[PDB]
Amino acid sequence: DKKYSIGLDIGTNSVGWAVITDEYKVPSKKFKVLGNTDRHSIKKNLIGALLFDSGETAEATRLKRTARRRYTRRKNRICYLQEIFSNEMAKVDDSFFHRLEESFLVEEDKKHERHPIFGNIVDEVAYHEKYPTIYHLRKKLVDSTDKADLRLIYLALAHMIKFRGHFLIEGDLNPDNSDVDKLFIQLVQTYNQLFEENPINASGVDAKAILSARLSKSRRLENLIAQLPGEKKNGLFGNLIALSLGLTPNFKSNFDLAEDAKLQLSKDTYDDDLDNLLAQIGDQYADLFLAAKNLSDAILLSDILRVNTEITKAPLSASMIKRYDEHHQDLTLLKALVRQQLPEKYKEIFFDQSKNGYAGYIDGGASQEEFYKFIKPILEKMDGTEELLVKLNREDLLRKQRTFDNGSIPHQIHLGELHAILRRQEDFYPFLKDNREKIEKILTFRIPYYVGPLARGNSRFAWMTRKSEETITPWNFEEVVDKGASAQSFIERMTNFDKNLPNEKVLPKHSLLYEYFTVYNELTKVKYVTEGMRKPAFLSGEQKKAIVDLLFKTNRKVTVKQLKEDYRFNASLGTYHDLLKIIKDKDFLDNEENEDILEDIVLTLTLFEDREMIEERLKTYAHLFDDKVMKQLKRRRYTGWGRLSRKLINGIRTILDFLKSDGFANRNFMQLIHDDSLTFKEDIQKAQVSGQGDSLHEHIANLAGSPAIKKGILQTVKVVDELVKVMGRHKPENIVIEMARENQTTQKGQKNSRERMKRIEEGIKELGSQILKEHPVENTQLQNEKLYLYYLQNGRDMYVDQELDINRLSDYDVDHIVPQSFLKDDSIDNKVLTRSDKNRGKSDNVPSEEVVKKMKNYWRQLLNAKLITQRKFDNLTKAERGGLSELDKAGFIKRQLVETRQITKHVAQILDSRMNTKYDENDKLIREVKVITLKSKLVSDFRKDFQFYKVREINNYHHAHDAYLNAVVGTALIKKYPKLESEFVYGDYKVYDVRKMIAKSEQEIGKATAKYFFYSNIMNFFKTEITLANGEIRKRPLIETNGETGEIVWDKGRDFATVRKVLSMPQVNIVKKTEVQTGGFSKESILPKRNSDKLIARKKDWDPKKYGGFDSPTVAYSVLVVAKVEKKKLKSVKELLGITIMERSSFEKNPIDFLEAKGYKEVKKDLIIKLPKYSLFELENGRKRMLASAGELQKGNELALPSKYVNFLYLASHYEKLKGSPEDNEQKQLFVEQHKHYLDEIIEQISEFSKRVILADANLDKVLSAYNKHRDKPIREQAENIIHLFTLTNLGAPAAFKYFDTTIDRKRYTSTKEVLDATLIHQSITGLYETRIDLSQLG
RNA sequence: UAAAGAUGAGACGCGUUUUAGAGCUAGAAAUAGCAAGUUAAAAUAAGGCUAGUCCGUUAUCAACUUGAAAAAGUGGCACCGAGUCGGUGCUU
DNA sequence: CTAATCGCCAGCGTCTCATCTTTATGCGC
DNA sequence: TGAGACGCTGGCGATTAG
Repeated sequence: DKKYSIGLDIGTNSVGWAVITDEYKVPSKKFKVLGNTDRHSIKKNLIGALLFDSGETAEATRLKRTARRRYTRRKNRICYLQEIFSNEMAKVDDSFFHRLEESFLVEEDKKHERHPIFGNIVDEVAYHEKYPTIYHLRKKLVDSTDKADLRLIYLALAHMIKFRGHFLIEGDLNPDNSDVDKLFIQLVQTYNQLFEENPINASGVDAKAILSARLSKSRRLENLIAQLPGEKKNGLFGNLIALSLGLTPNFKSNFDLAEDAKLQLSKDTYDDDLDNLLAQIGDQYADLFLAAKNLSDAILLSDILRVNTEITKAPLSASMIKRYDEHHQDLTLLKALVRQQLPEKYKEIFFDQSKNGYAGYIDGGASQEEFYKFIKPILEKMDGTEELLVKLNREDLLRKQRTFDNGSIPHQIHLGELHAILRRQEDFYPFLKDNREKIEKILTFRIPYYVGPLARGNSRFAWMTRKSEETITPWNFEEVVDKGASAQSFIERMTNFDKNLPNEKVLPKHSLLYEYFTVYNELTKVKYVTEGMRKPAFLSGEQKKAIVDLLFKTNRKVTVKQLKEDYRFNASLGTYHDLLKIIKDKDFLDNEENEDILEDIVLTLTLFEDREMIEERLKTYAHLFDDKVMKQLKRRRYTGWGRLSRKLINGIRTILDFLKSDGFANRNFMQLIHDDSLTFKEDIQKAQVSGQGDSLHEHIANLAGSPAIKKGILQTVKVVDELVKVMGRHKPENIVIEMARENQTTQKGQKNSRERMKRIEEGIKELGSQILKEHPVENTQLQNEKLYLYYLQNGRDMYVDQELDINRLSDYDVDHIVPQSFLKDDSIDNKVLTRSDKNRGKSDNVPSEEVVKKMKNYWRQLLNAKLITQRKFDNLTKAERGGLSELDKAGFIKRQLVETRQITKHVAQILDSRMNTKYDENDKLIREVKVITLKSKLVSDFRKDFQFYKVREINNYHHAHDAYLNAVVGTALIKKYPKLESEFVYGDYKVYDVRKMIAKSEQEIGKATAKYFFYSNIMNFFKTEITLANGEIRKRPLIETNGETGEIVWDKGRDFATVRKVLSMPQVNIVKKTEVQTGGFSKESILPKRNSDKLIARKKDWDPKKYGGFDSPTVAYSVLVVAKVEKKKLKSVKELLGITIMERSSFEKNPIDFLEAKGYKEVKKDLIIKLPKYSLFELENGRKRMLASAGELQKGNELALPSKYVNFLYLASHYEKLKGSPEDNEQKQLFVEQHKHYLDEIIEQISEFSKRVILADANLDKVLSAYNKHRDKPIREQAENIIHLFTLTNLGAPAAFKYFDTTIDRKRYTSTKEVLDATLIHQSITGLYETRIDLSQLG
């Protein structure tokens, strides 16, 4: 029947759609309504939008999955410790583990004894008095040699096992080398022995061993090198200090005889690199590295261990005990001093928990920073507190043991303390002597990152492979899991497959077969520039074999370009040459039977990065190489993966045999790929063998983009399917697809807007301009375009020798420099600042030859001073090159038309594949539907030029309006110019020479295909008149027709009125997508105990009345329940009930038992209605409400403000922000000032809409009073506040807003009683099909 | 070459809740005046069967009619108009 | 004696390792 | 070798209103 087109607009939170005919009209249609509402037919229009919530990434779930694994592994460690200790623990105390486990319970629910450790009050308080902290006991067990009971040893060891510090340091640490000055003196003596010169450096010795300053990580290796003049940092000593300071050294160049000695003490490659390093140097430098390692350790552990090293072997214990003692001393001093000086503040400081005193610091939730900030003015006004204020500046004033900065402690200190415990307690306990290695391994064990979860196949994240079927335990880990296979699968399960055969794995990038392919199938026959002969293309089989074997093999370098003359520029062939450099044998690689061996070798070197894994993998390959060869090989690693598989080349027959002029000298790889005789048939069979029945969801999943847009793509597909079903099951003619611009860019640009001031300051400094003192560098002037241009121009005219400065804004012009082809560029790269003088004499270029010749020197100086960008300078100097040529115009056409984003073409391909599914006799695609992609700039310029302004704060109609404008612009563009389909329409089309078939010499005169473009603006045919750079106006015909046909594509008279009638249309289908809420069960905070019934138990038997718990659960969906409830008497009731996320499965198991357990009786099974979030209700007078929760409601109506008021608001708000000709600005200012009375009409409209649907009388009266009291203020700020005023009538959740100074809070609808007697609406994705149910008839 | 984003794995330090760490003196008490604060146990989504040193906050989801599910199917057109859509004519 | 309204509240910091895309863009020339 | 913090919207206790 009729033909139609569909326009779309994909966004993050909205999808707009529209259906237009051939003359840009939106059809209307009568639709059938189901249900029982006695309203059989409704009339709707084919325009609307869909609204939904954004998608979420899996990061927040992953960060909790890792935490759950960490917690259960820690519990397993504690269980292992209990299991080993239980045998000897049974005789000492049979219920000690039970008292430890049940310690959370309250006294009346506990069994055994309340006191966990000893079981009696006097022993418990004696232990607490003897050991205030656990570190007292830990240091006592480290130092004392006396026998102690097993309980204290168990608690100490359990503390070390549960808290063990970080694993960021490889190797072992000796804490006995804590003396920084002794290490520095030892290093100085070592260099005094090693160096030929007697001094260590030019600075001599000054004992400046205080290198523990705050931060200053590489500032030791720089600044102490500045306090050690001499070899500085590039010398041998500077590299050694940087090695001790942790920075990467350069012994290859600074030190002598070292080929490469890049080392790091923390890294596990240390001493493995140093063996090879010291192989090439003498024993003189060997003794220096031990001192360097000692100094590095001394610097490293001095952050934590602030105690003398000659005390004991528990320095962490010593530091914590001295902190505890300092805390006690300063607490006593503070108490005495406060009581002597300020007695009235003692109660507040030491008793009130709600302040930031000591009571709030300990019992309350205050931090040490809050406590310091609160107590600093008191100590400042307080006398005798100089040392206290000094220690406050060093933040060692009442520090606790469990502090946030304890994460810097490595596990070696805890291992040393545990080893001291074991070594001093073996003799008393034989079972403690017998399992020292097991305890140490329990502390030090760690699962490698390439092994993954240790599942048995029921996990969708695991890849670890078992060599045996038994329980994995930390003392038999090395003989159960296959480390090499697991480390291989760790890489392989995340690398992509081959495009040609999507069932085979790709090859390593540095693989020898791949290198042979790159030098064989390419760089041969026609691919070579000269092919080593007079003819650039020849077969030359044996000749090119000899060329590959001699010119490229054993000679591949930069010299291949010169060497190829006698017998490509990108062929490298480097892996084989590195293999020659390592092996120094030329038989394995020359023999072709060993190719699998070399491929396996490069595969292992690419797969594995750990040094231990490579040696274990190559241990089985040790029958043909020696120890030096293995040492050279294990230090070499590659990276990167190719794009082609293995059986693509060797399995398919081979292609490696047939390439390079053996079969054909015509780039045989691509021809053989496209040859369907023997190769492309198998590829087509493999590609068709994919089980892509659900290809929509699979292709969506494999997209490269955010889930927030991957949701919108799927919703767009479903919307198009529903529209095609609606419109008589007829396919559309054209589909226009537009991707909305990002919203995060506005805030990021606002944050980065101050960079213009920094750039202006840097340019003024580079140019040495003294005019910077007359202006400030504040961001206020940066937002002004005229001020920014005056700053960038350094007070001089950009097209004249006169001075402009900041004298007057009216004596300046902002004319662009490239309007000849009308690229429509408004950025500062195309802007320029000059006086009112035009300084031009032609339209083909804004700058003239005389102007260019005059200002070339100043332009060159500004370009050298980084004041003018390269593109701007080239455009300014393009006048001498002969103006805008055909290539420049073609580039302008391409830039205006062709989009570059990669996701738009994927969406277009998805919709094209879903639409066009017909093949011809020659298997050609029948492209009956054209999919068109457009840029946002065209539609935005259309709205700006033809006064179709938008305001996003009024209603949600602008999504549908954007979709409709997309449709009309795309259809008009495809109707007028059918010769440019290859640029902006998806499909297979022959390209055209834009420089020839889309260009004209002058005035676009002549025959067909030359009247396309003389001015490169695309949207020029819409305007009734156009103006050049000068003051000349060229008119246009009223009816725009095709050049090669009589078809009418645009009427200036009638078509604008139709678009205006569409944009003032009141009924637009806005649908909010209902979604069942999922996520967390409740809020994560654990609340203290109380008697309220809103608390949620944290376990099965933990009563919230006695233990606290969570509250605020999240409701998945609500259900309408009609039943009868006892009141001693049964009374019928109809009410809603909120099914939370935690009980959703229990409700769906058996709803009858669920409502019986909740107290409802005699419920009706068939009357249960599932009501998800954002369900819609009708009520009275069109007052719609959206169900936000089981006891909340949301606004659900839309305000249809007229387009005259929308235009007036947009003009009034941008009163000083509009960009255009100064003649046009005065007209708009007069238009705003001539219609001041519209504001009262807008307020009346808001009041009339609010009194019917909103019902917010108090807020409405406050709004009216605030509007009345601010009438004298000017129209600009008044309209800017009236835009804020629309938050009252917006759709969705209520929110607060401001009107000048007064703040209006939110009015919330906290009762769902009124919706029980309304009409529920179930609507489809487009909202065209509805099913209305009258709930008042239920019961 | 750098930056960003999306995935997956292994670890650390805190925090928050109950319990243990005997408070003293004066009254008939209500309450007042003193002393002490630094630590430890357990839990960290309730739980599940496939019983693993696994899994549990991502994606997907109007109504009705079939089907265990996957999945499939269900709604006339034209013309005047417009306050969230109405009216008229033809037809089934 | 129950229902409507006002004010408050929301678990958080760090390190190591691996894979893939996409968008600017520098060096050489 | 670094930007700086809000912002959101439903639940809950305490208070007022009819």
